[PDB]
Amino acid sequence: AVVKCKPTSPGRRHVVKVVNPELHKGKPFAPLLEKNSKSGGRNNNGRITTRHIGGGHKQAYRIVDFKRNKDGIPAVVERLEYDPNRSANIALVLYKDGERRYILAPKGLKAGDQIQSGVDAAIKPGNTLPMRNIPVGSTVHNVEMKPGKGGQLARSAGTYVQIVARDGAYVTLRLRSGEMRKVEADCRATLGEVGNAEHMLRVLGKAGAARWRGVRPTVRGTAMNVDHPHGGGEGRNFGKHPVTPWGVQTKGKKTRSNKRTDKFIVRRRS
RNA sequence: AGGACCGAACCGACUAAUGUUGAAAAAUUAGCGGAUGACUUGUGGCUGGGGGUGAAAGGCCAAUCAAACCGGGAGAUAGCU
RNA sequence: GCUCGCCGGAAGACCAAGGGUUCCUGUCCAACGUUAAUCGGGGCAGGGUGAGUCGACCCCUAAGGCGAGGCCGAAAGGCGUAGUCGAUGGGAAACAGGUUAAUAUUCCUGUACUUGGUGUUACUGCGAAGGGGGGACGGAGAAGGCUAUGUUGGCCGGGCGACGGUUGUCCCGGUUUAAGCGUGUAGGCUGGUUUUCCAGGCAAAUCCGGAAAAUCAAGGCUGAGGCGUGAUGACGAGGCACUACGGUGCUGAAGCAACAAAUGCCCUGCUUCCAGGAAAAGCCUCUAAGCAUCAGGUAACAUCAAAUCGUACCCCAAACCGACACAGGUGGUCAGGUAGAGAAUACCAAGGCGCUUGAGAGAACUCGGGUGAAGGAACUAGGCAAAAUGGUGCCGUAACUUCGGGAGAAGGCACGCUGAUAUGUAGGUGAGGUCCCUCGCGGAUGGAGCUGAAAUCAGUCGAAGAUACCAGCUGGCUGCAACUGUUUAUUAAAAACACAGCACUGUGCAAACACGAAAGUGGACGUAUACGGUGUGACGCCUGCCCGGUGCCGGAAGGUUAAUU
RNA sequence: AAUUCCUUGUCGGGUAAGUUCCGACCUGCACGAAUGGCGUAAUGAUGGCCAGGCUGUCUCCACCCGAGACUCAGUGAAAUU
RNA sequence: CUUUAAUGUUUGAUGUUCUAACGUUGACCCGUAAUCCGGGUUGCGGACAGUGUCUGGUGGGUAGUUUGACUGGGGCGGUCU
Repeated sequence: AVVKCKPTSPGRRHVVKVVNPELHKGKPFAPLLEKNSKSGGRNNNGRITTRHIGGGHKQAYRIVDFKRNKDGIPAVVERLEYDPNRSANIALVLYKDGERRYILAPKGLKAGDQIQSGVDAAIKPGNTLPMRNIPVGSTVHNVEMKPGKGGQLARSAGTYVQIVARDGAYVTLRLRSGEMRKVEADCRATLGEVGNAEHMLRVLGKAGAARWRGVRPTVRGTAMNVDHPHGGGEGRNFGKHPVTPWGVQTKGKKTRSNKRTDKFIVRRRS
């Protein structure tokens, strides 16, 4: 649920939290944990490639199963867990054979609900089936772009795509971006929407809340001297076209220079 | 509970006086600010010069920065002293 | 040597880093020491650093580095796999006492302990570069139970006072004792046991995980401290003999209890929160390939081994970094007494210093301070500076407000000492004894003794009772920015920079973008409720007109238009 | 007005006297709505202004305690020329 | 030799389809106790993509340079035969 704190201090007036008691108040499954060392926006050379990344709270990586290739085996949801590596929560599931795994938490899933993957699975939220069997006009998430590699689309808090058409070995989809894409009609997708919808209603409330996530402060560029096109000037001049560093527009200019796929796109967006 | 309050350590450096061939190539004294946090700190590590890093001042990069230092081209050129 | 003064959360003590003989002894005073110098971190010579348990080395690994082949690249070379290095992390074991001019948890004494090798005996399913477990981990907060430690009493020993009094409810001192072993408590977690079954744990598995039944609820694990042992010992205030007053042998009394009590231990705990909290090995198990009157495994005993390097000394400083014996800078550990909320502050203990030029005089003027008649900001760019306020408790507290605040608003009263209430109360602590008992480090009862506020009443001294150090000036109008924060190390801390929040825009993932001749890496082990860029900058009421120009996003009828032909 | 040249704009408030400050007027030299506009509690070593209190800031300095200055002994610089 | 059709070949454009180059930062296998790499199998793409040479456009993102003289100081202005 959404809760607004009280203004007992400057830094707590506009802060808003997303309270969810269903989350497990304990440690996660260690066998499914992995080190995740922070980078700082730097690469193998040691140079900052992506700015505004630094510090933050330590984090462990939860091995999530985006493929769902354990077909023909029911699995029950044990508990919902908080995942820092992503916006959405995860669910610890237990298969009949004794195997445990992490998955994305659908909209209205709970602990004790049963799910299954494959072609003969039931059409219910949480189940995973190839889109060749998913009815048209339905809603799915964690979509695969190439069969066998794992879900890549609709993985965020409250995201979902909609199957709108199916002609042959391909199926057309409208993504949360509004793009009308089509993929092969053999990619696995999971029914339902990822449930953390109220995640967007959050309000950090203070600067330190952005630093906990690893986001470093962002300096504009208008007051930036030899270091940026907008540069400087006596006062607040800014008498040039908006432009990135390295000299690119950033206020309308499109930068998609792929030309390789150019077949799966139909209604790019807007 | 709190980028909450007062206030030592700790990190800072707003004012004043001294000092200005100083005790000190930026400090001392009396006060001052923050002090559970975007805190502070130890050890080690990465980022290299038209490049790095930069809560951005053209700031910092070994008392040196509107392009570091050493060496070399090099006895640069100097219609000027 | 007798006094004086200073530090005493250090100006004391123990270390790392760093330095590298500055340590000790003797000797010398040319130079060095901001003076002299018999002295010295100076010169010369000699002497000094003793480890199975401390540390390094070693085993393991993080960031990261190198990187067989390999991918890439004009050469140089770059990235990176397998792997190998890499602590600031993890991983076996020693305490006390004594001793040297200089070393010791290293030597001596006493008591112990760990990991291994070999051998003997006995019982035996052993085996990994694999699987599983464990190792293994955050912040804040809350108490409770303990100890270090301290205070008092008691006991022991000594003492009866340079000046009035001081054989007593007087004074001084001491009252210490370890790891280990044995008990396994306060308290913490956990439901256990047996059999069957299984798409899982890369193959297997008795192990892990999972499923299904039965049978019991007490089973285990962890765990400070305490007690006992260690210890008929040691140390011991002090004496007896030598005593070159430099010390050595021997002897050596009491060696108890209560109260208070940590930031330390129980605690890697418990509760709670979101920002969701390393890895690997050692260790405990599981089997596979394979080996079985073998080999190996387990227990006991005996025996052997545990090498190598470091250890001196300074280490908030005269020995490190600062050109100096430089008001500087430098990380960790120990943390006494009185008052106190306190590691503040004042005065002291232990302990260590008086800061390497002195003497004398007592002008101007400067520096650092104290006081001040009457006035009280008239000073001045400006109340700069200085003065002033300053505490606990009670009462009381405005506009405005985002209802949290404003607010310690402002403002007013009371504070000492003695006695009594109460020969020291409320409270805390908790003995003996008694009762019970699964007979224990138990529970109940018991209230001794110890400790001990705050308040009231009366009385009393002083000019002054928050008497010292310590310790908010306050209020009113208003500009800028919301706020906490950040910045020109070394003249600018701000109205600038960040900021949460808003918006535009790009990006469908081999994403955009960025670093890179490239490979590739980051973005991200993320996937549009995401990422990047730009501008604005909490919140509230809002954000109007203009697309001619520039730019961006689209489109087409035609025109013009490169190489090429 | 952090924007106003003319300018110490004009009126009023506060003061014995106010180029500053506060509040209104609009004639906006040359505000203006995310290079955001108008307000805004709270905060500020922020800017400006007025009070109470307090004082050697001053009227107007005087005295005193200490370190230098001065003298004696010892050691023994510098800029400049 | 003036003329035009169904053909054959010729080459030109467009479109569809295919697979064999090429791609695969898809899946499985081996080297191999290796998310690299390579090989093999398969699938999806597929003569597109991407690369090389040439070429037009864009291009302060980054460089190399220029930006006159006289002048009752210089600049503005004016002037230069």
